[PDB]
Amino acid sequence: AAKDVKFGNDARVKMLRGVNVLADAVKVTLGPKGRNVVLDKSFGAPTITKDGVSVAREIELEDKFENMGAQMVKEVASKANDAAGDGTTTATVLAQAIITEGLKAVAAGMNPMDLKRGIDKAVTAAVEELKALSVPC
Amino acid sequence: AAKDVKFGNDARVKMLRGVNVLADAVKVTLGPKGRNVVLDKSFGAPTITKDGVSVAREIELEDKFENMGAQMVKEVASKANDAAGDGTTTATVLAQAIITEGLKAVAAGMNPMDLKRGIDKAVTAAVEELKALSVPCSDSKAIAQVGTISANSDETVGKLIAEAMDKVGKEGVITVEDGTGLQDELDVVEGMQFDRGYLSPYFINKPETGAVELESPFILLADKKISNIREMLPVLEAVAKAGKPLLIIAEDVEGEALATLVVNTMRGIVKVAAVKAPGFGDRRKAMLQDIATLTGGTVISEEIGMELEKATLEDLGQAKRVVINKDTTTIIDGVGEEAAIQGRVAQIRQQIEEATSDYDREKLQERVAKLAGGVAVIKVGAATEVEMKEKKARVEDALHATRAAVEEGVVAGGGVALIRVASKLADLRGQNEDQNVGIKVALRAMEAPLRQIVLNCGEEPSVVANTVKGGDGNYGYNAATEEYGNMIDMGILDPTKVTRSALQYAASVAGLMITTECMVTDLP
Amino acid sequence: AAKDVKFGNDARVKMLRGVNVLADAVKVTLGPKGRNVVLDKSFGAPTITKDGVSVAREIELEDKFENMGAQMVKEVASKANDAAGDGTTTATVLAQAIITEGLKAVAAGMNPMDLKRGIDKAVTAAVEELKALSVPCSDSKAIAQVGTISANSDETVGKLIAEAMDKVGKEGVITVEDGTGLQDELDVVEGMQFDRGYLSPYFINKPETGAVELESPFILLADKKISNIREMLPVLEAVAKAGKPLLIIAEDVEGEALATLVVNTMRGIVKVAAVKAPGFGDRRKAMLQDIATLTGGTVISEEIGMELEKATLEDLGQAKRVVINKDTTTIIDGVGEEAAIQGRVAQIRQQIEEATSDYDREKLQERVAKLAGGVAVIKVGAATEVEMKEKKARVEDALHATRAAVEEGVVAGGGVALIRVASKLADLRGQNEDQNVGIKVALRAMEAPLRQIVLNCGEEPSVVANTVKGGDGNYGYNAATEEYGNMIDMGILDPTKVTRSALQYAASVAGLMITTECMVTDLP
Amino acid sequence: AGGGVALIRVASKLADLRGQNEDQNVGIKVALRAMEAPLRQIVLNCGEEPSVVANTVKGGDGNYGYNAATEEYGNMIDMGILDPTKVTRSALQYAASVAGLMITTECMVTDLP
Ligand SMILES: Nc1ncnc2c1ncn2[C@@H]1O[C@H](COP(=O)(O)OP(=O)(O)O)[C@@H](O)[C@H]1O
Ligand SMILES: [Mg+2]
Repeated sequence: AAKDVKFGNDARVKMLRGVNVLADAVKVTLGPKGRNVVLDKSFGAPTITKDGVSVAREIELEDKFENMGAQMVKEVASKANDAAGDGTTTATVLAQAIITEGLKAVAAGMNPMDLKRGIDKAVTAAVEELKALSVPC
Repeated sequence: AAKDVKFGNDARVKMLRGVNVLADAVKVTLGPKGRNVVLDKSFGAPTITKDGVSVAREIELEDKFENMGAQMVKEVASKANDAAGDGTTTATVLAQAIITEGLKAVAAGMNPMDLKRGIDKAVTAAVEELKALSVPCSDSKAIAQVGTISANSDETVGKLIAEAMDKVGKEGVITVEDGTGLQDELDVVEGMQFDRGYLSPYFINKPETGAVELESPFILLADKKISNIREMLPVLEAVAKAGKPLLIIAEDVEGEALATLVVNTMRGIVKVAAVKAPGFGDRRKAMLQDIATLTGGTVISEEIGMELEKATLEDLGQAKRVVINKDTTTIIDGVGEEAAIQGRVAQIRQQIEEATSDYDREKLQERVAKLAGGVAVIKVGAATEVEMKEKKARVEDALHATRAAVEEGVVAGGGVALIRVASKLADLRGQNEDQNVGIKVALRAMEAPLRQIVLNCGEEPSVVANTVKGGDGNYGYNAATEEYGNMIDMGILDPTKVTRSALQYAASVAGLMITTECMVTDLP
Repeated sequence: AAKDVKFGNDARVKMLRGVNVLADAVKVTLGPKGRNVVLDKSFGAPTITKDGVSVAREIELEDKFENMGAQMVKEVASKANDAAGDGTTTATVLAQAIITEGLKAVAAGMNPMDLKRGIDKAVTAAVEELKALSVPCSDSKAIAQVGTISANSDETVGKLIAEAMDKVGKEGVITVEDGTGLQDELDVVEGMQFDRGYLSPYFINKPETGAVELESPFILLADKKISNIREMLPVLEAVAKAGKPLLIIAEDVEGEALATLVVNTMRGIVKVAAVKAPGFGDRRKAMLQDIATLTGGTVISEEIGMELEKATLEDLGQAKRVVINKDTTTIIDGVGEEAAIQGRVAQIRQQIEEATSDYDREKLQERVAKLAGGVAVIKVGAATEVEMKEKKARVEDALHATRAAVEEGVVAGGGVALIRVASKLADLRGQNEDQNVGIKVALRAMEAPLRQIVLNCGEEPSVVANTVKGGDGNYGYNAATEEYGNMIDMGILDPTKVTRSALQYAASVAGLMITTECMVTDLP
Repeated sequence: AGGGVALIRVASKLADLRGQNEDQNVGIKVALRAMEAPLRQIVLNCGEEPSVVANTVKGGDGNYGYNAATEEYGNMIDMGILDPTKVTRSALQYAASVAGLMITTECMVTDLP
């Protein structure tokens, strides 16, 4: 089908709104003072959960682009679940977080690709860090 | 009046589009090889021109808000020229430059307060650099130099200019009048000038100048605020049958008497105009008197029981000419007896004896200056009445630049000076990263003028720009000839003053917007 | 007034449609076999005509912008005729020609700055070529020659014209007046002329001429700027009961007194008109005097105290006729005593003794001329008043061309001259390829006129053009007879001057647009 | 040599190539001109003057080339910035093969909206 291409800032923005929607919808359920969300269902009665990934999956946006961004972040929340079935909400938060800042810096005029690397490394670093702190349960 | 109110972006975005139009419309006329714009005239054939000032003048958008954004720029860009004699355009160009980027930033998520800060610094810094790059202009050489150049090669021009200042001084008051014959004429005559603008634009008789030229009119020297028109009737009619214009000077003029004259003039019988008096309080006292002295006019002090209805021409002063602009009045050749004039001087001079203060001595001093200092005049000689008034124009131009040139020296004028200073402080950093960006924007914005010219000349901006960064000093590119070199030597420069002015003003407004969070206006 | 603003193409495109209309509408009437247009009249029957000038006149589009494009051309195409006596249409025709292609180019991606350049070159060059091809016109032979032709075969016409210049000279001042009887009449009478147009179109009383013919009115010779009406009252009333018209001459006239007379005449009691005085400053002094002398009028110098109110008919000058146009005043038969007149001459003559300057000697000389020279007049004789005034028309026409023919000679007039010159410099190249194209457009655009004529005649453009290229010199195709040959020998030519004018003017405006990047106007 | 230097390089080499008629010479010039595309798109993807670099790069010889990653010129090969000859060649051919035709369109047919 005929497409609709978007470049730079416009694209990004849309993409971000998309992320935010999803994100914001999964944040609410973080922590002991976390709240619930209701997923409608034509099936039977609506569902009430505090499971981040359960939520993510239900999110789909009308705006093709806002939707795309949502459909992407959605996967971290996802993979995180396949990995260890928990931390989902949490994971999401970080992305939302990372991306927000990231874009702002691209908007700042930085080469995104290095931004990527800076982050990647910063992470590889963070990991050992944890493995350090990890203490036997 | 119910208002329409916008915030944050909603607000800023409008302001941006608004500004852009103005700049996109006025910038295309920058270089010596600028393109032209067509300004539709209501009656008759449209107008083609490459004069940004004119273009700008006409710009007014339908979308209020967007229209504000524009007017905001126009205002300060005008102020620039107001206090430098040019740049009007340039300032605008830069204005955009900054605003564009910085405004993306804010909207990008960065902090506005810093962005502004980061810029101001960049400006602040660059301003200095300019001081450095600036090349003095003092000796009569440098004077006729710049003049003749700004006069467009014409040496005879830069000539008289240097001669002139060489008479009443650099701070001397010089004027211009059409030549009677083919020969130029420089003459010094009893006269004076001061900072006090007309009380109504509806007084301007010289539209393209926004000034008021009056032929040897009579001169009034009141002492009170003129609200009512009555008092005038006697004299107003005396000068009415006197078939001559008339100027006024007093505390002020309330519409009652004010508004009337404005109309009385704009398509009216006796056509005249007035302006507030110099000095305030005790100062104005003598201040006006001096004027009486010079014009040989009588001073109507209510502190004397003397009124206006009680006054005849015998009480009015006189001068062969006088012109007022937005905010400056200046007379030419007062009929007061040298005896008197020179005498008055003796009085004051003595008075300085007290010298009981460096302000009071300085003050009495200043007065002396005006009065005895005199006003130098010029008569642009020419074959044809066309070339005549035309040449007359180029003269007043140059004069400007020169005054400025003097004041702060001069620098590379192809937008060069800026490129330079920018490449200079290219490391300059700020605390908040939001300030660094602030600074970049600022700097990268100074490349705007040059880039634009190159562009207007159909040349490669990025390329020329680059190579100019390469060299140093006043080494630049002459768009007019497409040859690089010493812009100054090549006769391409800008009075240090203006370049700064322009840049500062643009900076001013830019942050001003970048810090604006609300906008109010009427409803469509 | 909030404006509407367009840029680049948006802008240019509008301008283009705008112009096309104008051109597509006026062009169809070019050839001797042109088609006709219908100009709807508000009251009554529409008007059919083949006169481009009239057509053009009526053109005004709704779409502002588009309309500008149109008015922009009309303006300069008019100026063309203004300074040549014809071409008005042709210019327009070329105008389009260029604008069309070059505008595609710019829009095609090519550089505008160059395109213009390339063109200007082409023009510049062709203009010379024209000088070459031009056939002198000097002896009274050539003179009557061209005259009788431009008078449409009528030899009698070309005759007088030669006679005329043969009297007061080529630069002599010649005028026309309806004949009193059946015979033509050429007479020389004390008279004068000078470049100075009326200060209000609302003075014209000869619409079809845009001129103002006055019958033996009185003449005012002031020396100041008349702003207030007052001063006139005395004299203005004298002439009111004097039952005669009145002309004015002085510095200028401000609406106060001006705007008043304009209405005072356009459907008003005393019907008169005025024009500034020749020369500026010192010059005007004697200048006006010379006139006074010739009209037996009194000069009112405020530098003498004498005011206007302080003046009677005894102070007015007089002449049997006098006509003014957009920018020129010319009097006929002034009542000044020969003794007086001739004497004044003596004065001037002597004065030329100083010979202290070739400009001052040249100057004095010029006055001598005006004054002692005289003004030749003609009276178109005729049987019917129709033929009468008709012939008269044809006469004034011829005279134009003739003056022009004299000044710059003449050339092939079927659009021929252009075809020629174009085929000539057919290699002519430019630096940027964008300049070559620039040049092509230019050249190919010169084929316009011819092709259009043929077209209008219902003939094959491409074909005729081709075969015209083949030949050389003034060899062309007579659309009117469909026979090729020596356009000049065939009595088909154009005063070298006009052809150039047309072509330059069209070029002018074309590039002007090709370099336009913005357009401003009011909102619908 | 990568960075689209190779092409820009061979372009200078055909600075004197001509054809049967003028149009054709333009045709040629057109193509050489286009061979600076790769290079300056790369540059432009670095927020830098495509035209400025290109120049400096054209001023050089052999494998003198701008290094976008390092933002400094030098020998593209010694820097290990290599383009398999074959691709570079296919890219140019396939590109031209269609481009060529495309610019000879005078009419186009398709269905209605
Ligand atoms: N009582 C508590 N006080 C503070 N933080 C807590 C407490 N209990 C749990 N947490 C933290 O909150 C996190 C988020 O829990 P949750 O909302 O289930 O998100 P996720 O689905 O990502 O685990 C836990 O991993 C832990 O770090
Ligand atoms: Mg959990």
